[PDB]
Amino acid sequence: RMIALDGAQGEGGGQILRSALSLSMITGQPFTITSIRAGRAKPGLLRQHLTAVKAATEICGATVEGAELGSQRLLFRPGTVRGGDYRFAIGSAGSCTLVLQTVLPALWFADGPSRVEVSGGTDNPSAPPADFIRRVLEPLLAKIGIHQQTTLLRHGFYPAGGGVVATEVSPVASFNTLQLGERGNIVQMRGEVLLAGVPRHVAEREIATLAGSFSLHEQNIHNLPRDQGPGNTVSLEVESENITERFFVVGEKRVSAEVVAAQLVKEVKRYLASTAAVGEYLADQLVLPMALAGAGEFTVAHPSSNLLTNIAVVERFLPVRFSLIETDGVTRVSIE
Ligand SMILES: Nc1ncnc2c1ncn2[C@@H]1O[C@H](COP(=O)(O)OP(=O)(O)OP(=O)(O)O)[C@@H](O)[C@H]1O
Ligand SMILES: [Mn+2]
Repeated sequence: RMIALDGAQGEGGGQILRSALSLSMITGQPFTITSIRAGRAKPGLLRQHLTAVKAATEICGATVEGAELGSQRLLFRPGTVRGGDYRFAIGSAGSCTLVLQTVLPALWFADGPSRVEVSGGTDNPSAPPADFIRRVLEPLLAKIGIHQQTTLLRHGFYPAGGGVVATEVSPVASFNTLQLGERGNIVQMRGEVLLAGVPRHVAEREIATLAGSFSLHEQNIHNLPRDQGPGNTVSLEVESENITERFFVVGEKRVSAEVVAAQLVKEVKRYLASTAAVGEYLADQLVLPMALAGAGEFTVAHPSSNLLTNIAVVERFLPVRFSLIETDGVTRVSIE
């Protein structure tokens, strides 16, 4: 028919559009969306979102109205999804991985394998880093029966970009059921700093803060050429018995090293203070995979707007339904 979506849903960001594109491509169901990111400083499609739309259009031969920078309304009628070897350029420090997030789910259903390469930003503070996709999400996707492998080829920091991320994907042969309960005991914590055009002592100070609070099985410092930067990220990977999670912060010019690491330690203790298996962000990224699988569940401490938006969009496009039940400060998200 036609699914009409309100871009103001939830936190009114690009997530509704990315999820709609994936599900539209997969199901063949057309959608219209209005008020796209209408309440933002730079409203409508930014280069990240336009590149997502262009990639979706190209992969499935879509009929489209409104794909242009700044547009707040899109109409998208998908055609047949084709596997293949694709390359896209954002042309800004917009998130490579969010473009990949948009089109990879459609490729889980093509006849043969695909590869998608996107150039743009790689360490955006409000997007999943390539290492998160590779080390946290993808191992879970594998348990669901979805096989994709993401590799960061080059870093590209804000505002220059020029980073490159690629993902190899194979069509799903069979889906499996993944049920995540409590997080389980800690097995290993691993701290990591990335540096580009930033003095090496910044990294040591950042790690020292992390180690003061946590027993670290690893302390890693990665130095890159100065053209990939100026950039700085601090990450903590938490391996528990039942799951691995990963949290990260991005240093800024007028914020110091010791406090950059401090807000990471804060975010991480927030995760550990709950028994929830999955963190805030991973939760919204498991909704579509489990929905397409027809089964699955996980626990999360505080269901976010993006999580709830993703569930709502899924339910408009697919016959699946989600249950959300809270037990003692932890919400179990499950397919009915
Ligand atoms: N620190 C993080 N680690 C892993 N994934 C993240 C992290 N931060 C955000 N994400 C993921 O990136 C996506 C964010 O989409 P969202 O709509 O929030 O875009 P945004 O970058 O905040 O900009 P806008 O909301 O203005 O479009 C969600 O899937 C979210 O889970
Ligand atoms: Mn957002």
